[PDB]
Amino acid sequence: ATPHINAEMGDFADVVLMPGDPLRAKYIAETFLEDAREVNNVRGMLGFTGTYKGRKISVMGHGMGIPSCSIYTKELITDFGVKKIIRVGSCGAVLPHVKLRDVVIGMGACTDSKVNRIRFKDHDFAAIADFDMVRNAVDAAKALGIDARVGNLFSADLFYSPDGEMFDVMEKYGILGVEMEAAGIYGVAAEFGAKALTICTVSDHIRTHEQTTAAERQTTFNDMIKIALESVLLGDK
Amino acid sequence: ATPHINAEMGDFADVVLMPGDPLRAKYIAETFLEDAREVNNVRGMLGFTGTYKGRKISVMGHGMGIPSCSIYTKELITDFGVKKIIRVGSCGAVLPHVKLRDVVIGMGACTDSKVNRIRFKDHDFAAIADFDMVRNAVDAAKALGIDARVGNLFSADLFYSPDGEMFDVMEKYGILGVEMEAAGIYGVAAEFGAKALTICTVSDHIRTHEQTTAAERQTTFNDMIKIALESVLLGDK
Amino acid sequence: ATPHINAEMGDFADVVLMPGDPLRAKYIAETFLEDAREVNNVRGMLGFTGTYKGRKISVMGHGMGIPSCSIYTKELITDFGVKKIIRVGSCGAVLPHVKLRDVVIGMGACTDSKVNRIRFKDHDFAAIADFDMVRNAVDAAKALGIDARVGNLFSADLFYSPDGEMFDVMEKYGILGVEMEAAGIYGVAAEFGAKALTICTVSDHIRTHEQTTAAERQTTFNDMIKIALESVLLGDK
Amino acid sequence: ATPHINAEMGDFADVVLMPGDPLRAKYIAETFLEDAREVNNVRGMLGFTGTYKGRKISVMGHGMGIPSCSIYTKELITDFGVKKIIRVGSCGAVLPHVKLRDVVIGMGACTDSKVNRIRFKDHDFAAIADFDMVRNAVDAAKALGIDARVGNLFSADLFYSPDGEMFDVMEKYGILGVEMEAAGIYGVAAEFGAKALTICTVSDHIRTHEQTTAAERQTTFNDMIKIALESVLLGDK
Amino acid sequence: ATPHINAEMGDFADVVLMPGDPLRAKYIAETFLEDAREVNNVRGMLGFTGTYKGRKISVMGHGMGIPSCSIYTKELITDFGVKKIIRVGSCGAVLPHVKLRDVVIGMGACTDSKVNRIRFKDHDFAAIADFDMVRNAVDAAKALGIDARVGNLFSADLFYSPDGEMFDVMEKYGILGVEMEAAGIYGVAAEFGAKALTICTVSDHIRTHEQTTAAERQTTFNDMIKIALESVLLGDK
Amino acid sequence: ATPHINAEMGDFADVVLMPGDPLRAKYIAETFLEDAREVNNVRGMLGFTGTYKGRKISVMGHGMGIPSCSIYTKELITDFGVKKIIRVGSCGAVLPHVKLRDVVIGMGACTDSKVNRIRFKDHDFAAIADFDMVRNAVDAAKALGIDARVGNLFSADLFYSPDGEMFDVMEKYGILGVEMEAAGIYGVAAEFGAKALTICTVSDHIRTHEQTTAAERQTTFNDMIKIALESVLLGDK
Ligand SMILES: Nc1ncnc2c1ncn2[C@@H]1O[C@H](CO)[C@@H](O)[C@@H]1O
Ligand SMILES: Nc1ncnc2c1ncn2[C@@H]1O[C@H](CO)[C@@H](O)[C@@H]1O
Ligand SMILES: Nc1ncnc2c1ncn2[C@@H]1O[C@H](CO)[C@@H](O)[C@@H]1O
Ligand SMILES: Nc1ncnc2c1ncn2[C@@H]1O[C@H](CO)[C@@H](O)[C@@H]1O
Ligand SMILES: Nc1ncnc2c1ncn2[C@@H]1O[C@H](CO)[C@@H](O)[C@@H]1O
Ligand SMILES: Nc1ncnc2c1ncn2[C@@H]1O[C@H](CO)[C@@H](O)[C@@H]1O
Repeated sequence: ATPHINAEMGDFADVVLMPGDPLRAKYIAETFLEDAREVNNVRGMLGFTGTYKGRKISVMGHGMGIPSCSIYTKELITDFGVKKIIRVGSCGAVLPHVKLRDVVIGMGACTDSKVNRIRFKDHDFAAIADFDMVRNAVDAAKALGIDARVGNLFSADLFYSPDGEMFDVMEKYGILGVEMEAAGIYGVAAEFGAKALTICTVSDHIRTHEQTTAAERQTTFNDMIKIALESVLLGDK
Repeated sequence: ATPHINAEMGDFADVVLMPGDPLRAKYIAETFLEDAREVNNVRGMLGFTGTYKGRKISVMGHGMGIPSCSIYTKELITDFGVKKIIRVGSCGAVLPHVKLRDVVIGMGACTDSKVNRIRFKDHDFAAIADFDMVRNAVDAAKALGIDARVGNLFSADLFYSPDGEMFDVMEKYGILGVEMEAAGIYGVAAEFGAKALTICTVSDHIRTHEQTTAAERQTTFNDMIKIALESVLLGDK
Repeated sequence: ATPHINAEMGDFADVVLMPGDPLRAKYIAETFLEDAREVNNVRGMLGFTGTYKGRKISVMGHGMGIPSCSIYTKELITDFGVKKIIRVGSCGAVLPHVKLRDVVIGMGACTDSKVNRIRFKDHDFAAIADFDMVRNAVDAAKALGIDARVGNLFSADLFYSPDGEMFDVMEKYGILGVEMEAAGIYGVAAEFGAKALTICTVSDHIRTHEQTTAAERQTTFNDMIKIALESVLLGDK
Repeated sequence: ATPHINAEMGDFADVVLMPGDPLRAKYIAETFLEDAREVNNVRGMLGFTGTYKGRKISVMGHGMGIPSCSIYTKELITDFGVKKIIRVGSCGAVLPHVKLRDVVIGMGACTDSKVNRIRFKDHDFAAIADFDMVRNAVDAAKALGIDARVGNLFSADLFYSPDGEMFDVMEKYGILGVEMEAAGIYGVAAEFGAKALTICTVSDHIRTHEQTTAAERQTTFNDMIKIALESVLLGDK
Repeated sequence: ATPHINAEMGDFADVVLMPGDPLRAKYIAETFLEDAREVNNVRGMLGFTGTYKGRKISVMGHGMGIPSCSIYTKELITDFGVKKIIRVGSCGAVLPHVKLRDVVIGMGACTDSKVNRIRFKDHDFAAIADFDMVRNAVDAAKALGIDARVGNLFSADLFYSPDGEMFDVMEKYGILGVEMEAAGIYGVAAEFGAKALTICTVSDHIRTHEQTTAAERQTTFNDMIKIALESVLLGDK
Repeated sequence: ATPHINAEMGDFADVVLMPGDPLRAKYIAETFLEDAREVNNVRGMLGFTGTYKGRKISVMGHGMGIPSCSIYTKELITDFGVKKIIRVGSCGAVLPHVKLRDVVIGMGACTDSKVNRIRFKDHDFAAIADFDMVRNAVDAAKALGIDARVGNLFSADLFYSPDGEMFDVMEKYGILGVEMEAAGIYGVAAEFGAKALTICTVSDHIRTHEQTTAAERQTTFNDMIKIALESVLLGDK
């Protein structure tokens, strides 16, 4: 057991899907995993392990922010033998042509956090995902007939930022989605020797202030999960 | 309701106690509040409202990290009329003369996060607590026969730091305890015109190592909460 | 015996009052101290030691700016056994409700200087005063029927700043007064393990030029010194 | 004609391969392009246009360093209709398992340059290549039976760096190759709206101080060019 | 008429000599100037104006540190029509070949202060002297049969720095002397369009403590003042 | 031979003139040197050696940008015995009173590059030229009846800057011309113990726009070279 996870080596699969919301992790287990059993509940951060088409798989929430997901991903990698981490969350769009419920794959992640500068002697560390995992997700999406843009995400420390002008800068440089974890998870993956990928579905528009509605939320969220789970199967082949 | 809190104005008291763990919020409401009702459960971040010696009081978790607690504290202050936030948590010690089960009060909070620089034109913003709240807590602690240390806390972004040299630095400049939120909460308090205070009990000595949990540890955690609750009453007069 | 102070261990009391203007040191010694004797003249920075109601106290100017006061406070602390430093000066206000002649106490001090970043591995060090000293000052003021605000000060490196926009920022974050030393003194105190406090009287409003009589100004200054001196006696009990 | 390129719209193909050495560009034209004609010689930065299997293609050197390649890539994109840029250069390895003449594909590029911070309001911009171009190069390499690692490169401003310790940091974070342009080219691509990719062949080892030798240089360099040219054909399909 | 100088336009010459120690201003006026008259006494920073071989010249101390001298130089330039400022002080050496009592002329000044970054949008501003003033000083020294080195000075914010390693760096880059004002004065001169120069005599070797007689020290000081004064006359021709 | 220069000790004079364009190096050798032989052609960066009025002199291009010229100048200094480097190039003007065809001498060079901060512990290193070389050039220019301006240059990393606001800044602080190398060369000179100087002719006014090239422009370029060559002879005596 680690400081934030009460479990033993073997309780988690070698691949773990992670939404920020622990309640969403429970939903994923009940909706997609077979023989799903709870493996963690410390601080209410629910974690589950089961199978998807005979493949052992785990799912656990990671909380909001780089500092929170950094704790959980690190402990999984160093004390539970987890080799691949797939964040499955929501994000805000800054580009006019990016629509609600769109699916985005972060090959890279920009950030205003200082964590990677602390790791990289104050220089620029390009926080990137594992290439094979990115390609697996693209193919899986293709097979499901679901569209998906591949590019840069922006991991923000402040959901309520006092610098609205920065959104113009994000847009100018082609940021596909604004979330709060990618850059940190990618930094941990590199520091502790594992592989990671972040997939998001546009839950709202930063400008239009339009947000998730109706039952489009479930279908779309379920599509993201399908892509993630299926992408792992391609990875195993 | 707000993006992360599904409740309405009036559901929260004008003073909120905030542990990092949602389950601790439930433990506090159950142990110290009378007629307590759950007022939020979004993302499992349980919030409650009840009364302490006739005084209307609320308690809700804030998750781990500056980005997390910044979201909740901001929503409380701007949408639920909250005027005071009192974080009640745990910290690691750096100073040798600081023993286990000591109660620490953060008059100020250092940090390796970039949020306050983003707010303050890249200069040094001294993240501090509200003076009257610090005095109220010091006075409540004395009335309970408990001696509290008042000084600087260090709010870290990485629980698992790559550095290590930074701890010699914290010790050299007198940091009393290391946690992950005070600096963020104090920044939010200043930005939106509210009042905040952070109180912590030493859970372990990053020096002599070994934490604390048992009868004596649990007794000290309860003293911290009584100090927080009693300080509110002093403030009311 | 020291590069900027020609005196020996024992010539200074363990408590020193420090105005910015050297001329004020002699005024304080003649007006408030008994049996005063000169203890320093190097570079014209006159120092005196005497007693106030029986308590041994010293007074000496520190010069304008962080670099200057950093030199004097360090030498006093490391070579003359000084335990407490109380800076007594003037400041400019940016908040509308802060009036001319108001007495301000800096529990913390923000700054655009780099000295603390150089000390704290380029992270954010919260430059704070000693809490007991702050409370002693507040109570001494109350006993003298004087109103005193406690909060953040801003220590500027440039009296004539090219960045006019920074004052709006200071106002937005509740800065009480603008001066040029606090954050530097607090940094030295933390570095060499001593205690410090900065008390200031509002000499001007950086937006609405006001007017004061020469007599009103001497009265306010004498009030600040009385607060400082009486606060020391409170700290002794 | 632009300040550094004497040519007119239409003289360059929509895709341009770029080695740092202009003499190498001439070699590529003579060895791989048909009906190759010189289109630029200003400052000796040779540029050529011809066909590869009926596909119109250009090749021009870009000089050494981010400031130099930034000039040329920008002018090609804004005044010559160039849509894809493929840098084909050499790099130094820092990882023990990365061998001489190995082929590396930079999906991302870290850097110690300040150019991207100047563009991204002093935050972290993840300098990444175009995903489709990366995948095209991987497939092309596969078809040719040539191996190729996909990952992060490090664009250095100083070939002769006074900070040797940084190489330990690069190695720790999995940097595949050390060159001097990738991060800048990726920044320009994003700023002016085009697509780019950097491919390198390990010409030496930073540690072992071993470098290119025998005729392995030509064969290996010719393999890189084959991958680049063929990857474009896949892109057109 | 100015916040730190109680005088009117015309009271100061268009050329001002400035020592750090206020006491030196009166010494220079009595020892080198004719028909001197006092023109300032605020805060004990005594100012004088007289003539040297017919030329009108003023002398006044500037206090220790960049913040202090920045205030005085700015006011003199913007409100008293001062065209040239010559700082005359002491410094510590880090280079072995730089001997005690050596006369050093700072053509440029490095610094660990943030004032120039605040002025120059966080980029590197090369704080330099006026070239003619530098050459005038060199020639005046030669005519007086005195040896003078011209190069870089380092303006420190902290006389007592916690970073001992920085002196090795200064030595490696050829720093001639360490003081605490040059870069600040040069910054002010550039900001308000005036000319400046800093001349210093080596008072100590920050590595090999030496010894000097009180008489040798007065001789060197008088030599520096003669160089400064004669350099002004050369500049007039 | 070195990594970028295929020559042997003795092939270069102890003084090298360096234009940015390789073709200009050929133009200079052909126009001003007698018995000139080509000594390098690696990457097309032509270098030559010959004599001027009996004095052994070399001239070689350095490419565009700090990273480029840093490579060549370092190799020359450490492997070919070069003791002086004189950059002879073009710059854009910012100050209105600075006209076309003016000869500018960079006593110092500001920059937006990070190379000197990397060398100088992240502090401000004042990149300056060698005093005697500046004086030699000023004296040679006078003997030729040419009036040269001596001051600060600004070495930019981006020829096509995203900012734009920075030019108002350069103008405000008196920058004489904008180029892309001086700061890098001065940093290399300090790091390896050599001497350097940069001379430029204004090719255009970033203000009034419109460059200069024709008889009068070419005459001024030749004057700069004569100034450089004649300054070497003065230095020899
Ligand atoms: N505009 C926005 N800015 C930052 N994060 C945003 C967001 N919209 C959705 N998110 C996603 O949900 C969480 C917080 O609501 C975050 O963890 C996650 O990024
Ligand atoms: N050494 C340490 N570093 C960082 N956070 C520490 C800590 N010791 C306790 N904490 C406290 O508990 C949470 C994470 O365990 C954090 O929310 C909170 O700060
Ligand atoms: N508006 C203002 N800005 C900065 N400093 C101010 C000030 N008003 C008074 N001061 C006080 O006097 C000194 C410098 O004038 C400083 O030491 C001290 O803060
Ligand atoms: N160790 C090293 N550090 C930096 N750049 C290196 C290199 N080895 C090869 N290069 C490649 O060739 C050019 C300079 O020789 C550079 O343009 C390119 O990066
Ligand atoms: N080693 C040293 N470091 C810093 N400043 C030094 C010094 N030796 C003399 N000084 C001179 O006296 C003042 C402060 O002592 C400074 O104004 C001035 O530079
Ligand atoms: N406005 C400007 N910005 C940057 N560099 C400038 C320039 N005007 C001329 N240059 C000079 O010519 C080269 C690039 O054209 C550069 O090497 C050299 O600096």
